[PDB]
Amino acid sequence: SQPPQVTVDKLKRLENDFGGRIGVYAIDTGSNKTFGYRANERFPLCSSFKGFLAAAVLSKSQQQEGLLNQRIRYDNRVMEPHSPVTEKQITTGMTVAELSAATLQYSDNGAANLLLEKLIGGPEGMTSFMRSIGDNVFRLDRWELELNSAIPGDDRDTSTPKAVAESMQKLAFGNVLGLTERHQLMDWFKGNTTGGARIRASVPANWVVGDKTGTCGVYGTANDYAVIWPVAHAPIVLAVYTSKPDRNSKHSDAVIADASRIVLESFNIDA
Ligand code: NA
Ligand code: NA
Ligand code: NA
Ligand code: NA
Ligand code: NA
Ligand code: NA
Ligand code: NA
Ligand code: NA
Ligand code: NA
Ligand code: NA
Ligand code: NA
Repeated sequence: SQPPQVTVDKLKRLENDFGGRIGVYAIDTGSNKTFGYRANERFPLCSSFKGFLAAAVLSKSQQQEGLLNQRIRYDNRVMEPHSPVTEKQITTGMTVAELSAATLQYSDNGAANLLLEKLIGGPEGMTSFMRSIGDNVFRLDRWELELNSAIPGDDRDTSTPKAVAESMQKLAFGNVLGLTERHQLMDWFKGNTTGGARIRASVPANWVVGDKTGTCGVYGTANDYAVIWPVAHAPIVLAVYTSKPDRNSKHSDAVIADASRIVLESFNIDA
């Protein structure tokens, strides 16, 4: 049993080298072993909320039959940066399921804002959904892209590593979504395209990982949260969030990967 103090000191050295703050929370879903470091401190969500937005859409669909196959047109809409899928499909519109997949797997901003506008009731509505699953920490205050400002000590558009991990655990393995909807959500996480250098980089290529990244573009602020399915072990839920004090500092994918490696080494997994 690696003493938790050992794990904490490895993370302190890592965040000192990085020049900022690293916050982590992990849960072993078989043993209920947990580990946290800065787990109750707030960090900006950046795009990480989009995974929960997809979940909010699936939840909504459980009380509105047919919702996922409905199409949303936006032919004369002003489109946001980092909207690769919705920019491409503007001539056709997209179904609610397609928007949800895009916002999670490609971090698509147009898709996020469209779903917040037309289905989820804005940042307020997103926040209310999280409250409805027992998350009293998450808060979405602003839309894309202004939510990326990541100002030191601004609690808007933040959560904590613990609350992110706990909410991921609730959605992946709990009671919020029915079986079909829960499978859909986790398949979307599994097919995420933006996380190859973050938590996925800390585990063997043959383990299965579902994740969603966040990158604010300022204040060295970036993150990842995931479910990890090791070979012959219960799944692990992990959240890793970072920040740096200078606005022009870049984040580091390597640092997120290394934080993930340190934390996972602390679970008794065959790798
Ligand atoms: Na110490
Ligand atoms: Na529901
Ligand atoms: Na459904
Ligand atoms: Na799709
Ligand atoms: Na709020
Ligand atoms: Na405001
Ligand atoms: Na849970
Ligand atoms: Na085993
Ligand atoms: Na499982
Ligand atoms: Na910080
Ligand atoms: Na400073």
